Amino acid sequence: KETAAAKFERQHMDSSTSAASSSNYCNQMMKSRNLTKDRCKPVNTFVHESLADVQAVCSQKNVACKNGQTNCYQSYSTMSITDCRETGSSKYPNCAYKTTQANKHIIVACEGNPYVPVHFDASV
Ligand SMILES: [Cl-]
Ligand SMILES: [Cl-]
Ligand SMILES: [Cl-]
Ligand SMILES: [Cl-]
Repeated sequence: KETAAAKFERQHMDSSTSAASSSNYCNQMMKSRNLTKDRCKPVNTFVHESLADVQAVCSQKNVACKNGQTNCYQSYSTMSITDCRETGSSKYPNCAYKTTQANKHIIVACEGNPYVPVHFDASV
């Protein structure tokens, strides 16, 4: 079974680019990160910063998670992100995603020793 930290890295880190290149970014990345295997994952955010900068968020601003838990942290700085969301023309297989690039603070839930991101809660 994939660890929670590893799952977060696979689903949410893309340090290899500064920003989404084009409208096809999400179709490509959703497929390659194995987020369209049996079902199209409806919504997924990728962060275009180093792994270290995203891990560092777990020692930044402690804020409530949407679900009321208190292990969420909000990045002090904005980060380059891409939100990927299925479009109306999407139907498994042949998932289809809209790509929206933005520069926003991220909010992640953190757990473990080391205390690292295990869920992407939101962007602001
Ligand atoms: Cl793994
Ligand atoms: Cl791990
Ligand atoms: Cl997400
Ligand atoms: Cl990097």
